[PDB]
Amino acid sequence: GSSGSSGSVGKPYICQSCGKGFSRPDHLNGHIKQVHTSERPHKCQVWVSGPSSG
Ligand SMILES: [Zn+2]
Repeated sequence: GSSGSSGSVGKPYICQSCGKGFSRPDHLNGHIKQVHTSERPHKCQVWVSGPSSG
């Protein structure tokens, strides 16, 4: 029951976001920065802000 365990013969650079595929590094990048591009929240400019953590 494998029916898998294979890739694509041509475009090795496969997007690690959706699964797309490209031939060049820059080409794929644009897609990840043109389609996947988005904004995400970050820490308060520090590892721990509260009383303690770890
Ligand atoms: Zn993608």
